[PDB]
Amino acid sequence: PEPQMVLSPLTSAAIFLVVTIDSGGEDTVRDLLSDVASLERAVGFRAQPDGRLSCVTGIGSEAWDRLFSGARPAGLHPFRELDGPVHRAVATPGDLLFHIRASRLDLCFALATEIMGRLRGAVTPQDEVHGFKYFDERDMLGFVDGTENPTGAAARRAVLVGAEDPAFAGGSYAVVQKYLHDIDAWEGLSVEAQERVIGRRKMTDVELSDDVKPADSHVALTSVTGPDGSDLEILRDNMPFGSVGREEFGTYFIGYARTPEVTETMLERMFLGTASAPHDRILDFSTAVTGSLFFTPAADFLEDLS
Amino acid sequence: PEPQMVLSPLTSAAIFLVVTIDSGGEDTVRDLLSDVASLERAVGFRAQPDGRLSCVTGIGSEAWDRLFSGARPAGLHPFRELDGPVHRAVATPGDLLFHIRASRLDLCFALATEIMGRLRGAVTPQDEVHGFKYFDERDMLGFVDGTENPTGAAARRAVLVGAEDPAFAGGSYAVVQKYLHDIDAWEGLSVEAQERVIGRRKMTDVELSDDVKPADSHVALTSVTGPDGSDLEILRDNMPFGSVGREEFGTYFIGYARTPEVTETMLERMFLGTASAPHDRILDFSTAVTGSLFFTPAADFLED
Amino acid sequence: EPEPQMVLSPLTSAAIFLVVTIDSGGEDTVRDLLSDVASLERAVGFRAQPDGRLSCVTGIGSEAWDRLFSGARPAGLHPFRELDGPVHRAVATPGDLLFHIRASRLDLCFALATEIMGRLRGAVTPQDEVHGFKYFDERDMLGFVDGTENPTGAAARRAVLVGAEDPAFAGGSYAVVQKYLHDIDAWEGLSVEAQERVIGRRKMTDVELSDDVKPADSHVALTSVTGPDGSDLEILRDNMPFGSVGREEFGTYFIGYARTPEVTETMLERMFLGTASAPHDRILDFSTAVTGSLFFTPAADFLEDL
Amino acid sequence: PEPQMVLSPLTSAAIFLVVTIDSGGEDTVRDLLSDVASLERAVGFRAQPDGRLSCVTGIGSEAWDRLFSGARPAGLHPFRELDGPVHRAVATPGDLLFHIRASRLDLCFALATEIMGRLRGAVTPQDEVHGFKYFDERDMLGFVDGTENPTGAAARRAVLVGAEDPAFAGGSYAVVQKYLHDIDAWEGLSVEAQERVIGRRKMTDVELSDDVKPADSHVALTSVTGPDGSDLEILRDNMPFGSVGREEFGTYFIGYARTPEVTETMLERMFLGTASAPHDRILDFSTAVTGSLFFTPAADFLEDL
Amino acid sequence: EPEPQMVLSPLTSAAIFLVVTIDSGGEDTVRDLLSDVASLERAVGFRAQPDGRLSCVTGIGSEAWDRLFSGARPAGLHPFRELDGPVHRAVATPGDLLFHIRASRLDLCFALATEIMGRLRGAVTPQDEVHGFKYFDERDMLGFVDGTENPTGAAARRAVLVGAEDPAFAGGSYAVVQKYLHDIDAWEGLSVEAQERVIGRRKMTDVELSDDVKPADSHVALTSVTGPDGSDLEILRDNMPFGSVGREEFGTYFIGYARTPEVTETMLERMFLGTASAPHDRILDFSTAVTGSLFFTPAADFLEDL
Amino acid sequence: EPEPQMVLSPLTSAAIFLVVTIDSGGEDTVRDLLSDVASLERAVGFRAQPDGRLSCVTGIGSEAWDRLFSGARPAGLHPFRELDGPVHRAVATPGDLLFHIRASRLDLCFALATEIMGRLRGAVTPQDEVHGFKYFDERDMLGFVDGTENPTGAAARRAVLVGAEDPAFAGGSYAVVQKYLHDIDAWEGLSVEAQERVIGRRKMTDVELSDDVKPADSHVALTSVTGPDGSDLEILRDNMPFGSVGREEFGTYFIGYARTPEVTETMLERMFLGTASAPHDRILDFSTAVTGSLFFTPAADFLEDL
Ligand code: HEM
Ligand code: HEM
Ligand code: HEM
Ligand code: HEM
Ligand code: HEM
Repeated sequence: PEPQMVLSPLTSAAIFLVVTIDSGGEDTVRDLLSDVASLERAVGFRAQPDGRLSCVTGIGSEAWDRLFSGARPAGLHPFRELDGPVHRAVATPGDLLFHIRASRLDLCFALATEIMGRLRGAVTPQDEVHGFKYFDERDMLGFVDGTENPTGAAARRAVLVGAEDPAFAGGSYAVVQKYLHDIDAWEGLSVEAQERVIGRRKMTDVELSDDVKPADSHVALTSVTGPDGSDLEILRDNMPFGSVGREEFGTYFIGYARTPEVTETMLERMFLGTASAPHDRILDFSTAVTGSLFFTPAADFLEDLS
Repeated sequence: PEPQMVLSPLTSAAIFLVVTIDSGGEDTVRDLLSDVASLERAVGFRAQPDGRLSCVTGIGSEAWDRLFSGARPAGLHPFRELDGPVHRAVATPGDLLFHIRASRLDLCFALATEIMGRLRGAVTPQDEVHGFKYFDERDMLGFVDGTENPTGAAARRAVLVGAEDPAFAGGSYAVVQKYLHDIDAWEGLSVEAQERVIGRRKMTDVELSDDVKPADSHVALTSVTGPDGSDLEILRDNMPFGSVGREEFGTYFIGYARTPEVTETMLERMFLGTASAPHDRILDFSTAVTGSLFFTPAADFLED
Repeated sequence: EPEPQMVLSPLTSAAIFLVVTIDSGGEDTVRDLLSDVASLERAVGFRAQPDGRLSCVTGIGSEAWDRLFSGARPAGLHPFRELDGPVHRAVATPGDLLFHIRASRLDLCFALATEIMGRLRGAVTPQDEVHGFKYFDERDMLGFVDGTENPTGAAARRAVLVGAEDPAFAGGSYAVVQKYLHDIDAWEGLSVEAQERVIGRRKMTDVELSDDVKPADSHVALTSVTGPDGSDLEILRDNMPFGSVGREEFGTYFIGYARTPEVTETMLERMFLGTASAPHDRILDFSTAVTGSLFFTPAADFLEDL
Repeated sequence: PEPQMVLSPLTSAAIFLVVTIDSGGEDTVRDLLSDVASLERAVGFRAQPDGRLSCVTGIGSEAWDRLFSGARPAGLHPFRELDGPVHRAVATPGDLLFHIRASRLDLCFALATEIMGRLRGAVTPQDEVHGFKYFDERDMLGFVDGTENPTGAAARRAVLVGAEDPAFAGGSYAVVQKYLHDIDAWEGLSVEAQERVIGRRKMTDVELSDDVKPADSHVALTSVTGPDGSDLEILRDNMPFGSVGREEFGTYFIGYARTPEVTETMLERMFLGTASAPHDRILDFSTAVTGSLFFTPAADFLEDL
Repeated sequence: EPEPQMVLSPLTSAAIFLVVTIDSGGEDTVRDLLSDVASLERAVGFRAQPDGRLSCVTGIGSEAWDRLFSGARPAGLHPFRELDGPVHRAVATPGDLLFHIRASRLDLCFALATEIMGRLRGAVTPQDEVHGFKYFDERDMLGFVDGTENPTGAAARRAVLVGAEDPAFAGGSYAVVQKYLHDIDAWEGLSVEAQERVIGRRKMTDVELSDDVKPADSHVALTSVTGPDGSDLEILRDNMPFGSVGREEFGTYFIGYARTPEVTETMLERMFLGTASAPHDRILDFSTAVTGSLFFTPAADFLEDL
Repeated sequence: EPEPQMVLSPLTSAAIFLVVTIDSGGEDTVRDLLSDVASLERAVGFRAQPDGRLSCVTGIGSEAWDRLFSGARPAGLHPFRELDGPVHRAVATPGDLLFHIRASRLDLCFALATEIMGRLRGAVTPQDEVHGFKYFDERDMLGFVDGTENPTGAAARRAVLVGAEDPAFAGGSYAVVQKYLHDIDAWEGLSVEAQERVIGRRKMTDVELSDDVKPADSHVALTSVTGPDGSDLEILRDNMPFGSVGREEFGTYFIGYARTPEVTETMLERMFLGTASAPHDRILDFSTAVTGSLFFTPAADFLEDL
């Protein structure tokens, strides 16, 4: 039971493609889904081993009923919108997800071209984001991003679907959200004030202790224990993007999870707040402009089509 | 006389910023100009030595007259539109060029942000391009790009203004064009046909021999010799850019010379053709959508 | 759980293939070297980690196995079989032992080779010695990316490693080697599109030709075999270009591993003898086999207990 | 059960930190143990992938009883002095071990500063050693060091506690000894004589054939078989260190095994000898000045405090 | 065209600083080493190329010059001039010989250090041994980027190497070393804004503060000196973090190279004595000098020819 | 003003030496190649930048120079002088053109050598072809670090490049080639100390032996030469291991550049003929020269105007 490259080595370029399937285009999409792995190799092999090109393919809830006629994954539903008192997490269209990652952008682009070449006439692009990491694993806010991601075996258990849905083991659920930042408001804050928003030191990336960590900080609200006192983790690979001329500076959120319920819980706590926290302070500097949910099947599920 | 980093080592990433100066923004621009060099140091230093972060700052003909007074660079003028029978080389506004290049896209972005943060309210963005190179130094047409660029002392003599304009020694002229490719039409040709368009082999990057190479191939037309039989040369740093969603696949042309004469002859010879050739066949798969000319002064000129 | 030899090696840029016959009397010398080869590998390799990626796969032939070991024989161990095709011939040349030596540098290969041969002076006669170099973009002598469609991960393990079919020799594998000599003059007279029709993949971009344009007699068409069930049968290749410019000798060293030699043997049959659909493999019109040998490569454990 | 980073990729720098816990500093220490992995991530994450930063936390027999009640690991005991006819392996105080590794020494120091930062006023430092490895993987004596360390699965089985002590599976036993070399004496030997001392060729690092190898060579005396007939292996990460001014040229021995018996048996043969060998010839040029034993638990054990 | 020592090193990440005093009788031994020092560098360095970047700069003190060499003395060679500031002292401490060893890794420094000190045993007494390490993003012990404003290329050469104005010692340089111990506790007590105003640069972005926003008792302000004509007097520095986490030692090792010592000295006067506008350099409230020494580092030609 | 060939190449770990004689009537083809040798260098090399470090040094023999160009001859150009010593012999062998191809990868060397020879077939005859690799620690086949005392920077330019003494040929160099075969068996019967006394340096640490212990017939002793003015005379070497374990060939490929071949020949004489205090060079008791040629390597622009 072989998963896709969900658990990728640290990459520094990425392309996010989000497309909707035009009416009639179902067959063309199916043809591509079976070749996506072959196209990964076709492009990636001659740059190996330093390219680390990998494409993760996601399918939406509505798209699934169009493409496959059999069983559905148990967790697959449309992205749930969140009307918070102050902050709103929108749901935007998107039937397919192409999460492409590499050491260099051209490998991402090359593969992105191939995929879209096939899909021409069959799909409509909704979003396309060229991401780049800030050489010290920092995001647009200037804080280190991905410190707390699970690794090794914790990663496998947190992300890959298992025996709880045996027909779809090796799969994962992906949530994507495009955030825009108000760098103006943000850089108008003191470095200590920023630390209260995130819940970690800016330079040293040391976590604030519980004596000091405010309850409405990002790390406070995304820290979640389950019904059995153990931590619920997601796998994130946030990527900066933007455009100096247009004044756009963004974080592209993408979180993988064994079940959508984990990442949905965190999302609620951020947007709807909790007992002590009205919302995640990060949201006063971050507007989500997109929001979608995808199932990323096992690699052989895609292979065993055409 | 210290030049800007016009002779950069090979970089895999780049940003091209073109801006106009808003009316009454001249003073803000002058302050920035005497700082570029030190922002370059600030941003790029802690990513050394692998960073290779360099910005090159250009000034358009009109912007020069608003910014400075007195003697002007001999060959500084706005880009000369070319109206050929088939193809056109368009001129588009642009007062300042920022040619930012690093081994990493994020160093470019960090430096662009600083520069732009200090020009805010004083300039209008005209063009912004985020450029990457293919792993094998190929462009969007799949051919190796930059092989016949000059190196070392040959480049220095070809790009740097010297004694023919002593007041502006250490400077250079940069011509920029944004080109979009009709990839669909390109891939319609066979390899051999495509080779007769460029004038070099695709795979091996070997120049076609003279008794094969069309008079209308790109390499045939952009090879110009002067009256003493010397090769007239420029320094190119073509970067591919694109958006897969919008089917936009382009090459961002930038050429550096000691005088626009050189670049401009090549341009004429490409768009308007010669006695043998109607036009450069590469233009049959490439539309120029921007065109601008800048003077890239000596570094010590900016630090005043 | 038996530890196999480094059959599944990371990509390496350099290789030395060394093929010897055991001189009469030399048995016990060989028997001593076989048990020390794992050690020698580490000796030469360790001080150059992790860039070195030095490994040595040691293979034993059918007739030499009877000279060396009392006991059971690997199920599929036999002398390489000549194939007398209408047009093309696959010759069988003598070989008792294989040393497939792979590193990122020719020198690490040469130092291990020097050490192995140093221990075997006067026990063996050299049949073949090839210093191979991969091109920077993973391309072969014909200018095509070579290795694209190799199995990776669990696919590679299940494809190459012997298991329950022969429990005694679990973790073993089978190597078929062939030295090919190319007619580069003829090859370069073909157009790229013609060369594409010979291989079955696009030259520049290394995309498989689509099932509907792929000629029946292309390399890729004839080397794709399906199993009883319809599981595409797989081998693990590590072709290496080798050459002498002054002798005008442009070559590809073929080595392929499988769990059973019959998979490889099927493919050779189809290449050399042809099918109803294909006269023979078009790659043979530009390639001549000048050697052919077959070896079983036992698990590391097997070599250590001698 | 997720274990500690005992099986590290090769690193070129390391810091070894040995402390004892003062009276009443138990709680300060317990708070650290539960944060230590998150400190490792905090300092190490942004240096990835080059960084290869990691820290292994060991606890001694003494400190275990102060810090935890309940079950003790099966093999955890104080380091035992060996008083050979000639050579002495000393025992020296040490309750906590920090084995900190990276490609760069700054990362090590960064992490160590964090750890001790939290421990200020609770622990007394017994030893601090900044290690570096030579570029061709040679040690202070000039020989490639670490050639025959097990890798992959062999390493897993030799190093990690399993079914035999199931409440501590994923834990490990680390033995530590600070050696100071007599370089003058050593450099007086010819290459050939030095090889006779070690057991392997100096330049090529090829092992000497059993036909030739002395029985009091280092390789001879540290080669151990079991009743199973299987080789008994440990994992080492010996590190050069010193100061040219004080003429201190050393090797810092750290060895990991799934049980202390293996390490102790190797020590026994080196210091007390066999029938064939009076002692390990390496000791004629090497003096142990520290000696401590630690149990390095599974990570999730430290996390669950 | 005399060849200078490797005063202008590529960026190096490790360093050993050696300061020794020459014992009674040690002249002959020292003179021997000085004549062999450049070839010892090559003996240790060459087999580590090109990653090694191992180099050693050798310096001779004022009192030492006269014990070693009859004849001309470098123009600005004199003992370190102590500065007894109203508040802060810049101490002088003994030193006849300096060995500034830099490489990409520490082991390479140590090996050279062992070789040098080996030849010198009995002839010298060590005063100071510092093993230095730069942080991965060129930060010092105070968490600020350190090196940004160093000159490079033709600027550095003009700034550092002796020329026409002292023709016999053209290609030499003047090195000043001081060991600084930090009160990290005081420092880490300040806000990032506070710290930024002590240095005069932004902490994360390393952007210089604007001239009228930058305090006059700031470090950048006080060490910015214009000479006769309103051009910047430059020096070349390679400060190395060092320390010990047990003894709570956290230090900068300052070393500065100049064409003439007057430059470094003017900068020191301004730091310790102050100006009209400023009492003393604010960095000095977090930093205590514990050593102070001046050396002339001659051209390699000079050392070679004795 | 005059631009040389890449004589002063950085460190490369792979090389190909190609020696060819020019057939009767082949002169025209040869001249055409010479004018394009730079194009082909950029054609093979550019796509592999920056890592490839591909370079080609073309040299021409004395007898070949006469056939190829009328006009003045490099002052120092002449056929290699046979040295018929009492024990050892430095044989002269035919060679009209030398292609010294260096890169960080052998495959890049092969690709350029293919291009050069492709244009040359039917006009030249191969005399020698050697594929060189350097050990990871810069060691030669004798196990000694090789190249330690080679000059660098300015010093290397003074020693290598023809200057104003031959103004027409300013920027050229003289290259001497000798292919040596070693008696490894004999060499390995010596203790390290005995070997050390042959070379004149310590094996492991590569420290030059002190003048007290270093024999007068050691390799370093005999290849150290002072000119009539007391300055060391230097050559630039790039010795490359080569060989074949099958045929017991263990070699050193010797190439030495000098601004005048007189420097090199001085060294060859001392090696082969000896001095008062030395019968011959002890290295020769373990090394046999099988080839011997001398070529002039012109300025790059000399070849461009053909
Ligand atoms: C559509 C955008 C363009 C593309 C994709 C392109 C691509 C190429 C390629 C593949 C080559 C051959 C390899 C090499 O770089 O040496 C080349 C050569 C060259 N191009 Fe272009 N080019 C473009 C536009 C231009 C323009 C506008 C100019 C001048 C105004 C120019 C000047 C040159 C020159 C001077 C050469 C080298 C001539 C020689 O081989 O001696 N290019 N270009
Ligand atoms: C003359 C020497 C040979 C050359 C130059 C050569 C070259 C290639 C190339 C370029 C490919 C396509 C890229 C790839 O998938 O790796 C390929 C695929 C392959 N070759 Fe060969 N090959 C040679 C001999 C052989 C032989 C003798 C066999 C079998 C006995 C073989 C079996 C295969 C297989 C199984 C594939 C993959 C087929 C697939 O796409 O599923 N090759 N080879
Ligand atoms: C004085 C400090 C020490 C030094 C410098 C040292 C050095 C070496 C060297 C050079 C080797 C050969 C290369 C290798 O396989 O790693 C080696 C092997 C080994 N050493 Fe040591 N060693 C030291 C202390 C110890 C101690 C105290 C032990 C036992 C507790 C030990 C156990 C081993 C083992 C087990 C091997 C591998 C044996 C085998 O070949 O299977 N070492 N050591
Ligand atoms: C306590 C030890 C010291 C530390 C930690 C330190 C740190 C720094 C830092 C962070 C900078 C700004 C970034 C840079 O340009 O490198 C700097 C700049 C500088 N420091 Fe220091 N420094 C120290 C001592 C000294 C001393 C003793 C001198 C002079 C004798 C000196 C001269 C300079 C100069 C000249 C600059 C650059 C001036 C400019 O901005 O144009 N430093 N130092
Ligand atoms: C049999 C082939 C040869 C081998 C294996 C060899 C090896 C070496 C070695 C190991 C060194 C010392 C390390 C170094 O400085 O590079 C050396 C130095 C040198 N060799 Fe050779 N060599 C050979 C042939 C030659 C020949 C034929 C010449 C002269 C024609 C020569 C000239 C030199 C010179 C000038 C030095 C440096 C001497 C100095 O320290 O100033 N070598 N060689």
